[PDB]
Amino acid sequence: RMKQLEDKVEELLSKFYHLENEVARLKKLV
Amino acid sequence: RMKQLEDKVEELLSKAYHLENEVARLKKLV
Amino acid sequence: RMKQLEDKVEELLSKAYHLENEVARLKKLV
Ligand code: NA
Ligand code: NA
Ligand code: NA
Ligand code: NA
Repeated sequence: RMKQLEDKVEELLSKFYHLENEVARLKKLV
Repeated sequence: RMKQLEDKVEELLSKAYHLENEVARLKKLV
Repeated sequence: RMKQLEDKVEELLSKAYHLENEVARLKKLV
């Protein structure tokens, strides 16, 4: 259970880093 | 405690997809 | 361990809410 949850958390941290970058790009352009 | 963490991770992941789509929709309007 | 996972989930929840705010704002500016 623990290793699967951690791999999911890592996946979340990645998706959120990338979303933050997209948003920061949008904020510059909008 | 453990159950609840796995459920929050599940609802987080089932939210990053909506946010991803919302951001992709915004990328087209700027 | 569960402690670290809870700490990361609280960080991910905060970033989620912040990105949701960022997206609401961007929607008003396009
Ligand atoms: Na991305
Ligand atoms: Na859910
Ligand atoms: Na995008
Ligand atoms: Na802002």
